[PDB]
Formats: sequence, structure tokens, C-alpha cells
Amino acid sequence: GEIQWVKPNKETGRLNINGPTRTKLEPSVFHDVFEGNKEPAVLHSKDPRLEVDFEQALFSKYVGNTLYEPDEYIKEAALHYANQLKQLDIDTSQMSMEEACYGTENLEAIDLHTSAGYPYSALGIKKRDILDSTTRDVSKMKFYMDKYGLDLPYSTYVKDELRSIDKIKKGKSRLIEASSLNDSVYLRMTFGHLYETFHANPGTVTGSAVGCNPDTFWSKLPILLPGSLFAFDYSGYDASLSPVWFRALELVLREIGYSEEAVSLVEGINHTHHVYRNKTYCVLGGMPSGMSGTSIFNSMINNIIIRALLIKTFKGIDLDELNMVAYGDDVLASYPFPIDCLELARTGKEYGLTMTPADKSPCFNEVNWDNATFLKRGFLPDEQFPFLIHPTMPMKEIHESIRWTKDARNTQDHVRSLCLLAWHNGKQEYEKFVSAIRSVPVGKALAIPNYENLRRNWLELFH
RNA sequence: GGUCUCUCUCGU
RNA sequence: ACGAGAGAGA
Ligand SMILES: Nc1ccn([C@@H]2O[C@H](COP(=O)(O)OP(=O)(O)OP(=O)(O)O)[C@@H](O)[C@H]2O)c(=O)n1
Ligand SMILES: [Mg+2]
Ligand SMILES: [Mg+2]
Ligand SMILES: [Zn+2]
Repeated sequence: GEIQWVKPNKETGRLNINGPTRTKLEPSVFHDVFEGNKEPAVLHSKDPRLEVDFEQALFSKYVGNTLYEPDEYIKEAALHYANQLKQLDIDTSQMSMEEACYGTENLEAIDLHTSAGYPYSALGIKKRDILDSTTRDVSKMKFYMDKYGLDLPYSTYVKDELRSIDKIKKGKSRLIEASSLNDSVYLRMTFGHLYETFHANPGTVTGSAVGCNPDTFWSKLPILLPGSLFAFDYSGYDASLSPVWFRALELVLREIGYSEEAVSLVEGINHTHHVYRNKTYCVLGGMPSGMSGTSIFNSMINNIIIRALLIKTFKGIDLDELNMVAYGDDVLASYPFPIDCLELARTGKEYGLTMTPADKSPCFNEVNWDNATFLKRGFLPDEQFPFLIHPTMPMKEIHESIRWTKDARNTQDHVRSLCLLAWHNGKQEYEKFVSAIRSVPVGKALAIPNYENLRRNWLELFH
């Protein structure tokens, strides 16, 4: 992904889009009970913690583009993946605006506690002014779309969140693209049934884990990924996608049976326009993370990428013995023989991809179930029932969340949520966690889940 | 101050 | 089941 041009809003006639500059993350009453090295991300250009030009760091993720048209390996990869999806029988028909706005049993409705994007953001109008859950009316929406049309520019914000201090110093905060409600509901109408199918079949057939529950999915992963494992993260995944991969995505969508009208929207994703403060800018390539179906499309492109790198990098690869699941750019995959991920990365850099170990560490090493991670969680077999697998969130990542808050009114909700992650690390680590919470006044006022009840509730999930 | 998924909590 | 809120993950 590379920025093509940057004109002021005056020259493009776009309305300015004003974004918050102050973090909502105050330190919590547990801020000094637990060690930790994450701080709220840099959001103002004058953040004293900066050591690099701010706006230059945010946009440094647009590495640039390499390929524009698919080669032989990427075509073969795309078709292999697409024939895999055929067995799901995606209904490619247009979804109706009622279900697209208000949801179905396998696709939650448009979030009305969040913005409506350009231009509504600047016009003061909110999503709840167009859609009501109770009537499930679409007339108010059908009207507005007719009036502003589609291909509406994305609104660029910086994300308020705890980040590494390396990334605070180097100004590498995350950019999100606020979709226009019009673009969002049109994508849902075009691809609603594919979203539905993906959410309802996490696993190695979608090659996706969107919709999975780690508490139960982890026990299946060793069965869905037999053989020797490998695993990746990508550095700057969304911006690092050259337009070739969107062409390759069109190949997949055609081959599962979408109309020439439907695949035409892919170019609207490969080629996007964004407002940030008082400027407009055009991005070619790169996924606009914040669009409808971000996770699902990131995951599908990843299935294409991995396949394409294997058959290009190694002779004698057989893509039918490959199992993988992707959640966005997180990969966990397996193959009957060991795969030298160092070579897949060399290939990726040729396509403009920066592949890294899952942990984002400096060297690749062998990956097996005892050191694997997916969605930050490890794999730890139960002591009594070794075929059940605990998703283990590391205690350090739990300690970092508990040290901050966006509203102390929710302290108990927060700690409870964290306890439900923590106890998979076992009774000793868990009770060390709970004793720490109890070592401060507010902690002794909180209801904390009892370990055995958590373990009993977990074991009941398999009945 | 986006798209999603998952889990929890509070309400007839 | 339906509404309200939270946390985590991508
Ligand atoms: N809050 C987030 C985080 C992730 N993503 C999507 O998931 C992708 C990968 O997630 P992640 O690895 O966390 O971010 P990266 O872009 O790869 O940056 P990094 O180098 O830090 O891994 C992103 O590119 C983005 O498209 C998202 O939409 N919203
Ligand atoms: Mg990444
Ligand atoms: Mg990732
Ligand atoms: Zn353009």
C-alpha cells in the first residue's frame, strides 16, 4: 500500500474530520500492584514522550507496492483456496437491507454505539437517527444512501490503546479508517451471506477462526492441524498488501460464484480515499482496516498468501496436505513435513510482506504445541484430561490490562473479565493473581470468580 | 474515536 | 429471548 496523493480538504471539497487528542486511559488502583511497561498510545503530535516526527511515523506503514497483477503462483493459490470454499455453498445472492442493518442469527447488526463516518460524523448525525432496533425500518437508510451514494471516503483516527513503549517512543500508533455507514451497509448486503458462513464455520475449511471461542476451539486445533506446525505474524499487515492480493481476492470471489457486479466492489477497497484532519489522501493497495468485513477479508487474503508462498518457495509442495486457520494476519498452520519459515519470509518480502514469528521475536524457531501461540494464547493440556486444551493468556498480558482503566465505574466488570482469562494458567498462578488484587482496598470489595467454579464451568462446555 | 469475533455483567 | 454495559483478541 502506498499513498498516491494528498490534497487539502479545500481543494477536494471534503468536510474536515476532527479527532480526539486526549487518552481516556487513566492509571487504575492496580497500577503499582503489578509490573508493566505499556502506556496509552501517542495521539497528539506534541506528546512529550515522542522521539520522532509524529505524522511521519503513523504513515510510515505504507511500505509501497510491488505486484499489481497476479503471477502464476498467486493464481494457483487463489483457485486452490476457492475450490476449498465451494464445499460450504456460499449463498452469493444480495442480502436484504433489513437483515444487513439489523442482523440475523449469524451476523450481528450494525453497531449503533459507534460513529456513522463521513459525512455524518461532520454533520452531527448519528447512527441511531437513521436505524431503530424496534421498528427495523430501512426507509430512513434507503433514503440517505440514495442521497450520498457509495464510495464514501474513510475517516482516519488514531486508536486510544495501551501500546509497547518502543511504539510510544517511535510514534507507531495504530490508524483506523472509519467506514461510512453507507459503504458498510452496502458491503453487508453484497457479502452478508459469506460473513454468515464464515462466522458459523471457524476452522480449516474457511481457513478462518473468526467466530471461534478459544475455550472450546483450542481442543480441536491439534486435530485440525496435524503434523508439524508453523506460524506467522505480519508486520504492518493491512498497509503491506499490494494491489495484487486484491486482484487475487477477485479470483476467489468469482470462482465461488459472485456476480460481476459484486466483485466490482473489490476495486473500491484496493483504491480508497481518506480524510485525516484537514487533508484528503488516496491510498492504492492496502486494506482499509475499519471497513465492513475487515477480519473476514484479511483472513481470506492470508489463505491466498500462505498457499502462494509455499508453492513458489518449495518444490513438491502439495497444497492439499496444508491445514491452516487465519484470524486476520495471525496464522497457525500445519504440514506433514517441517517448513522453513525463514524461506517463506524471503519470498514474502519479494511481494512486499514483512513476515515475523508469532511472538514477533527476531529469529524463527521450531513451533510445536508446547510453544505455539494463536490470538496471544498458548496451548496447555489439562492435567486430568489431557485431550482438553487450555487457552493460556500469559499473566504479563493480563497484568498490563489491569493497570489501566477508561472508567473506574467498571472496575469489577474489568477484573472479572480478566479472571476468566487468567485461571487457564492454573490454580497456583490464578490464586497469586487474586491475592494481588486483594492486596489493595478496592480489591477486597470486589466479587472474584472462584477457581473451582471456573474449572467446573469449563469442563461442562464439553457435554 | 472504525470493522468484527468471543466471553462476562445488569435489566421485562 | 430481548435491551443496557464491560473486557479481551484481530
Ligand atoms: N484493533 C485492530 C487491530 C487489528 N486489526 C486488523 O488486523 C491486522 C493485523 O493485526 P495486528 O498484527 O495486531 O497489527 P499489524 O497491522 O500487523 O501491526 P503490527 O506490526 O504491530 O503487528 C491489522 O493490519 C488490521 O487490519 C484491526 O482491524 N483492528
Ligand atoms: Mg501483524
Ligand atoms: Mg496479528
Ligand atoms: Zn484515488
